Amino acid sequence: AQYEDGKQYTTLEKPVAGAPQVLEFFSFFCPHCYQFEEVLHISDNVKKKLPEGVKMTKYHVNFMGGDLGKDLTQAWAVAMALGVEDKVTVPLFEGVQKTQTIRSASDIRDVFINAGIKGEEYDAAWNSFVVKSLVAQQEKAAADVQLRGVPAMFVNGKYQLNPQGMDTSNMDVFVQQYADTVKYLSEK
Repeated sequence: AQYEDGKQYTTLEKPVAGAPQVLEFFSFFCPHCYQFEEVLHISDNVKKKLPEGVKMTKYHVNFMGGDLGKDLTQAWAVAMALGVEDKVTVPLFEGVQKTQTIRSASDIRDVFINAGIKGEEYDAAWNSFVVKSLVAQQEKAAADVQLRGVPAMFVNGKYQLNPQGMDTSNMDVFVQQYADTVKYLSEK
């Protein structure tokens, strides 16, 4: 076939029921994740090729960057709760990987403040049990799929994207192959 298990995707021997339709995992410490966001715009290009009525989910993971990694998972929960993902994603990536000005929870907080979220609002969310359960959700979704590497994308809790098996000579061609694979898998 043109799309083959073990080529553009792998199949979970242990499928996950009730999973989000398109589920992406990343870390702000993850160098390919940086590229996926700023250079390739993977999520947005996948979105453009999916029907509508398909929900897309993106979760942060703990297994990179130790204590700061977990702070970032909680901050990402704050971003989801407040709906400000599109305002903090780029400065969090750049603060961790480019300027390396993110070294503490307070530095993460600074990114949100500079993006216009108010102190009161950030701190209230940070300490809320809505954000606690949102952290729990990120952890459980990753746990369900044996996750030891990012970036990762899972379609309907049964297929995992395999970008290693796509041409990388041309960044644009890579992105479309990836997005077209997600679409194929979603129609499966």
